[PDB]
Amino acid sequence: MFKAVLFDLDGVITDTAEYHFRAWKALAEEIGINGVDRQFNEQLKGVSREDSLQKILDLADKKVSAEEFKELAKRKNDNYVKMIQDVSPADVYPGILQLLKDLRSNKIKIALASASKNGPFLLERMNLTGYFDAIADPAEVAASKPAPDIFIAAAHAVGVAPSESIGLEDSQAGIQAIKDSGALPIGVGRPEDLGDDIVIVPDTSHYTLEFLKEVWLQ
Ligand SMILES: O=P(O)(O)OC[C@H]1O[C@@H](O)[C@H](O)[C@@H](O)[C@@H]1O
Ligand SMILES: [Mg+2]
Repeated sequence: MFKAVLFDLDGVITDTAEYHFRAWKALAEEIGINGVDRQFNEQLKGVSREDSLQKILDLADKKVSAEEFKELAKRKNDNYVKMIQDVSPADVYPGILQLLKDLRSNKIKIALASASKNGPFLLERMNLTGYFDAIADPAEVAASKPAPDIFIAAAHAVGVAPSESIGLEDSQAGIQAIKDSGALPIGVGRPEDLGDDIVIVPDTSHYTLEFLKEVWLQ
């Protein structure tokens, strides 16, 4: 049986992928780049703060100074941090709280594999911190999503091999990161965004321990 579940946060635990999108789109438009629509944003989900900004600059073949780059990433983060202040337990996605409880009752480890430096603050906003056996610090890994390092680190922090773990993700980058870690991915979202080659569920209510077992058994 699997021995750990490795959680993405944004778009899996709560709807903060929407806030990252809105914030990045606002930033892009401030600098005259209009191409960050929902379709483009599928390329940004799961991607680090700096890599996200660089993808937006590349979309436009735009070059900025190092000083401006740093200011822009900070500007987006300051806006995003203001957006999430009122996140509460009521914003936890359906199924997720019960899943955490069920996992703990069945002695399955719980680790956060989020790229977001805002992850710990968000788990505290949602009263979820006490469910987690570990939070992998995204500043400690040498390579960010789609590299597998953060999933590998999450699994290590809880003493479980990646091959005996399930990863939950809403993003193309993150699904690839789970694949290359050796964990089993279960995606949440549209198959047209996330692919036809892994198990995908349409919403997080589908993330029950019963289903994770159903999937693990094959
Ligand atoms: O800027 P932060 O909070 O460190 O987040 C890094 C990222 O964290 C990921 O969880 C999000 O999917 C991305 O959209 C994002 O850019
Ligand atoms: Mg995500």
